[PDB]
Amino acid sequence: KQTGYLTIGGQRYQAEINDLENLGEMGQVWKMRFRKTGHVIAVKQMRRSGNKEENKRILMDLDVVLKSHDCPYIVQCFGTFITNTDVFIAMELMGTCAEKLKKRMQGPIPERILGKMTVAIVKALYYLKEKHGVIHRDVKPSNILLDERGQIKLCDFGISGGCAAYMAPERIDPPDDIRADVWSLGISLVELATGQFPYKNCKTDFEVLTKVLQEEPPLLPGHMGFSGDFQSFVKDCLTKDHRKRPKYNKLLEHSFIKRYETLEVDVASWFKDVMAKT
Ligand SMILES: *Cc1ccc(-c2[nH]nc3ccccc23)cc1O
Repeated sequence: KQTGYLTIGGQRYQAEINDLENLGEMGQVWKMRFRKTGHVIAVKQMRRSGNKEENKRILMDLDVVLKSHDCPYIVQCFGTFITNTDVFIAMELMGTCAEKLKKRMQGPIPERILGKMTVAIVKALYYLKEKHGVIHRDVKPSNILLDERGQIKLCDFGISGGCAAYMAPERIDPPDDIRADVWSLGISLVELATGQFPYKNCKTDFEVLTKVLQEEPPLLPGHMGFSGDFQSFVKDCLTKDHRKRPKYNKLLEHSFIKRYETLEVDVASWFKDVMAKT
């Protein structure tokens, strides 16, 4: 409920827009450096004359983000700057998203990294539903952020209350709710674990939808050395009948989640080695 201030790492700094140097573009997102400390941050510029639809989704994503300060698996907001013509939203800068990480990798992402990712994203979605009654509705690799510090976080929620390729069967053919995001996460995990989107050779959005309904769930291959727990977690996420798909409280008890809650995985070192191979 305050503006003109940046809170980074518990410390509050009085700030204006002029205290920030524009380091280039990444709705408009800028990479920017806070001159008072050297902190490099991401800054969204919501123009007052901008699109009402985009500005609505920006204000909606910010509203959820401001509520999520006590969740370590959601990208955080440092503060805002309100001028006569713009609103600048200061977000913590992450390294990349899982989609760009897949293309730069040009291959499968290891299971040990996807386990830490599954833990963070499931706890992020569980926090959203339980603490704020929020359903994400658009879980996909481009909304999973990772940084050099090893952190994995879910990012801005324009549609928090959808991409066709990750729609659950019950969103395509509604019987007439969080479990639909469980399906999207299962599809993202298969895509990131194989390096290939599961429903291949689709030229239209509708063709993707027919494959989600007409074909069996695209589970993990049994010849990549995937652990039995990982294959079990994916198969549960990809249960086509949503009435039997597990909710978040049951997924959080899964042995796949329990292993990577306590297992030391150096996501930071693996992340910097991948990005070094540009
Ligand atoms: C490729 C890439 C790089 C950075 C980010 C990112 N870092 N912090 C963010 C806050 C809000 C939205 C996006 C952010 C994303 C991304 O895809």
